[PDB]
Amino acid sequence: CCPVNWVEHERSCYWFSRSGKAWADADNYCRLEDAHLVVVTSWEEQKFVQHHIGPVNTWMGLHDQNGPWKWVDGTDYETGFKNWRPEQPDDWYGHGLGGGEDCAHFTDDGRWNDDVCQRPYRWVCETEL
Ligand SMILES: [Ca+2]
Ligand SMILES: [Ca+2]
Ligand SMILES: [Ca+2]
Repeated sequence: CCPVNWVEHERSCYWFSRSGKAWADADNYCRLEDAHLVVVTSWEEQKFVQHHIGPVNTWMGLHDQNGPWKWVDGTDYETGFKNWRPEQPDDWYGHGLGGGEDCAHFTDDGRWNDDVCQRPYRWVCETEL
C-alpha cells in the first residue's frame, strides 16, 4: 500500500510536491521519505507523471553530477528511456551562474532539460511497492 497523499501507478507510489527546492534538497527530501526522486523508464510512466505535474518545471532523479548521466536508484541511463527536448542535454554555461547544467527536469511540455542544480523547482518522489 502507498502512504496517504501518494498516488499509486503500476506498482509504484508517487508524491508530487507543490513547493520548490534545489535538486540536492529535493533528493534529500525523497530519501527521508524512504523514497527517491522519480526515475522514468517508459512512455507510460512519462505520460502518468506529466498528467500530475502539469506545465511546471519539475526535478526528476537524473543527474550528471561528477560523472556520466545516472538515475538516482542505479537504473542504467544509456540503455533506458529518454525524453530530452531536441538539442538537450547541452550542459549550458551561458546562464552565467558558474558551471554547466547537471540536473534533469521535466519542462512545461514534459520533455526533459538539463539545468543548474541550484534552481528551485517542484519535484516528484517515487517508491516501489
Ligand atoms: Ca519509475
Ligand atoms: Ca552536465
Ligand atoms: Ca539545458
